[PDB]
Amino acid sequence: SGFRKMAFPSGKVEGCMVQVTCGTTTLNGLWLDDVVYCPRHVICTSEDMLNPNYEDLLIRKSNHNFLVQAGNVQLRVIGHSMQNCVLKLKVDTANPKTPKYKFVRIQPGQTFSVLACYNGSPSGVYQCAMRPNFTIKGSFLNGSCGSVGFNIDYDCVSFCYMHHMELPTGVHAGTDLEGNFYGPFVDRQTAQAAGTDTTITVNVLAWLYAAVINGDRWFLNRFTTTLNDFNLVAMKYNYEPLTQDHVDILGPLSAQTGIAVLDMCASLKELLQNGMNGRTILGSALLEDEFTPFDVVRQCS
Amino acid sequence: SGFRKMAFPSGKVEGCMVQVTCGTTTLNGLWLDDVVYCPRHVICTSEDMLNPNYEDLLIRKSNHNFLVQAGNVQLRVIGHSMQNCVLKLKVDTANPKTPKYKFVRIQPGQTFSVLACYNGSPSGVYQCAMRPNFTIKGSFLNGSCGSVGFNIDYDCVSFCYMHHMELPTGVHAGTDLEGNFYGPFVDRQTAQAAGTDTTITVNVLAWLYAAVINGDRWFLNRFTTTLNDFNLVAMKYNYEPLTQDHVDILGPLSAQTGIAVLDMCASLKELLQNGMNGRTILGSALLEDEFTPFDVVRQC
Ligand SMILES: O=C(O)c1cncc(C#CCC2CCCCC2)c1
Ligand SMILES: [Mg+2]
Repeated sequence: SGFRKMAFPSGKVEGCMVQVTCGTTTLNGLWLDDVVYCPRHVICTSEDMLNPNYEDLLIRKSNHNFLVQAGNVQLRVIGHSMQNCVLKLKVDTANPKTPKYKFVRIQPGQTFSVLACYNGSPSGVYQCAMRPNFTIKGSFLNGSCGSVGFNIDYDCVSFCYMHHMELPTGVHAGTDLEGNFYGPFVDRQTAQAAGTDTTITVNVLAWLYAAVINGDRWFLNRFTTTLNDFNLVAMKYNYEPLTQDHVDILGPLSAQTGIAVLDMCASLKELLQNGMNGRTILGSALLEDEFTPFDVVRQCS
Repeated sequence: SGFRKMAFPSGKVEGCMVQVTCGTTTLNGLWLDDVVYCPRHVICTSEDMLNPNYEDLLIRKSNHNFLVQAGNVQLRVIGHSMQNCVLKLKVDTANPKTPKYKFVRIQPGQTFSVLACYNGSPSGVYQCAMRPNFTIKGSFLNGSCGSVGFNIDYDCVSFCYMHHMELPTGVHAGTDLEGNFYGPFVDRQTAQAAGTDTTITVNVLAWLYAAVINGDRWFLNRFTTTLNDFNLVAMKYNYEPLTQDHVDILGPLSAQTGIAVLDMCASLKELLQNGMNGRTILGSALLEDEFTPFDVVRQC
């Protein structure tokens, strides 16, 4: 029993973190076969960050301006190029610990594990969700840029995030491994803000099922509702709309517990309208929305 | 910024996870150098659960009754011995992936990472604290026994926990890697219930300091308290007594924020009396007690 925010084992990704230095800027890179991936803003100075011309700043640079350190070894850069907001440094040596991997882009609401690193050195792992506003509530300090997010599906690591920047409200923004930003952000020092966030409704429902599986039942009631009726309640409380696709995904938990999704939505309706009345659910006073249905099934079964 | 329950990177421990089988029972073992450590109840059958006589069960075993599997490879057992509640199996290959490591017995309130495993394959990593009642609030399914808890200092892994069983309230009990149980528990199916749990006060204080560091001050007040008056109040909310040791431990975080320890204690007293009136602290609507003073310094 028990339910914890759980990250994937990080060993396969630990074997790929390197330190990348360009001038004064030092940050983290991802070393897979003979290429090191890192944020292109590693080439920027303080003057450059205000309005960088990346194609221009790069063409003036050359291989030897990139110091790549894998643990105690120096890797020598034999080539460099850009893909979107990611810098790709071809190196002389393939990483012998390259795991089976894919680059995937995740959808808001989906979860992944983050290996936080400093100076190419992994320091911690935690689980988070891509928010509806495309930010992540991470925990990062200076030098975390180029830390990566990932899922593991079957010895295969699916790399989905690379950290680029912190926003003024303390949350974080980054790209997929092809350099495409999540959300309407740019890698430049300008005024950027997270949009108003919303709650991931399908994930809250999943977590309620987790709580039922773990013996927490007080919020269940005799009522059901409809998709239309509930989605009016969701809109009112800044929850994402619940779609039919969401209901189908939850299908397994609805079977395995005997509470149907609209049955469970009725509980969530009630929790939203009346609160928790001093009680908790899985040790939380808040409705938790960073567990997917899949997260719940994998951890609970 | 931000503040996350953050675990240690698990790779160094993943390279030591193996599967141990005896009879029909399979669970996880920890492979370090030429020794595999696992819970000794791997040698129990159904009939043995209530009053196992481990010495009698073990003396009937030979090396080749223990199957150890590291990934695809069978390891050959060449010796075995029991130390307290762990079995130590000597194997014919030293683990090439053995990290720098030590065994440490931790005190209640200390935190660590757990690498949950099934069949010697790691499933997930999360962060735990040793509760004051010597249990841990884990996430473990059948087959996770022998999963381990650890901290990593620089590159040395300090193993501090091995999972043995789930108590009836859904919390978990285990040993250090010398096989001594944390708490009053035994590897026996008997009525044993965890002590009433309490909140780890020194950790709550450390996390309140964390909140100040990340720029949040709404919960402070203009009062202070004596240590004894604070403890008289906090034990009415089932908080652990705060000792002078704890006051000393918090000294550094006090200096970094400019808030004396007993002033933060006064703030905690008021939080317990008032709740948070719809506010949150570092994103939580409860007082968080699974971050230690040391954890806060490391993550902030
Ligand atoms: O792990 C298994 O599958 C398994 C299978 N048969 C017997 C046992 C046992 C035992 C003695 C104590 C161990 C700790 C709490 C329960 C009782 C365990
Ligand atoms: Mg209902």
